[PDB]
Amino acid sequence: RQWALEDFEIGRPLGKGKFGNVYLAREKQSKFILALKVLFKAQLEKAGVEHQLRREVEIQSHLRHPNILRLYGYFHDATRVYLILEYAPLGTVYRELQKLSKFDEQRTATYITELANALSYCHSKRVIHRDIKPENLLLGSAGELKIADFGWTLDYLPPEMIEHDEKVDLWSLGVLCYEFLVGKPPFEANTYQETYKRISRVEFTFPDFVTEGARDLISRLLKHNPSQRPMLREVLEHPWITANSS
Ligand SMILES: Cc1cc(NC(=O)c2cccc(C(F)(F)F)c2)ccc1Oc1ncccc1-c1ccncn1
Repeated sequence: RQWALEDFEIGRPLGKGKFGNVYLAREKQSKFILALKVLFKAQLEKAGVEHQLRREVEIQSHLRHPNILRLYGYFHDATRVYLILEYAPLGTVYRELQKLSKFDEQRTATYITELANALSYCHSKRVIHRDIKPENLLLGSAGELKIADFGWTLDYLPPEMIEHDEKVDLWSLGVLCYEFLVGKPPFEANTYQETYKRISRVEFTFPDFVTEGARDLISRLLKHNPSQRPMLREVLEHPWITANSS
């Protein structure tokens, strides 16, 4: 597949991202709407992530789940690098959260399900993320979660990763479920030093409205020791999840 800028019509900007802007785009050849991201070699090289881009781009190129933002392909030219992505209309979970303040059990439980489902999928292919934050979570037309973290902020980093295998993403689901119901990440502090401290000591408390079913599931996810964290299956089978998911 030989792709090229000339193969798309560029529409409105879709905001800025680390290392380049994303644009709404339509394939002249297909009329198909999607998202185009432009990255600059110079900025990628400068700061050492040019190896990650290929590494993840390659891996991300083989994932196929309704809850994983798809990458139909990539290409470059002399100075820039282009990623062709699926277009998620409803924005980022991070935006919806600060708009709504927080999510109720139904919304949370349904997102966690979708998240656990994509992660289950990724596991069978030995694919882990190592950093799942709300701003990298996009929403489709039916409001379904779409992970756009070409996996392969200390707020969403597990202890073993700041002091690992696929146990990391369980800790990820733990942080997210909390942030969704409560409106903020569990180890969030005023200093970056105390956040590091809170994460390592795994100390968080729940606001009175968070239910027991939710506390159980989160308390089992946020374990300092990774082997003690449940498995995706257990999560998707959790009583709280099952009773509140769409
Ligand atoms: C979320 C996202 C992540 C990447 N991520 C990378 O390109 C990337 C991944 C891994 C590593 C790196 C490295 F290393 F260069 F830093 C970069 C690229 C495009 C992305 O989508 C958007 N971003 C900003 C605004 C809007 C969207 C969007 C897309 C589709 N529909 C609706 N909105």
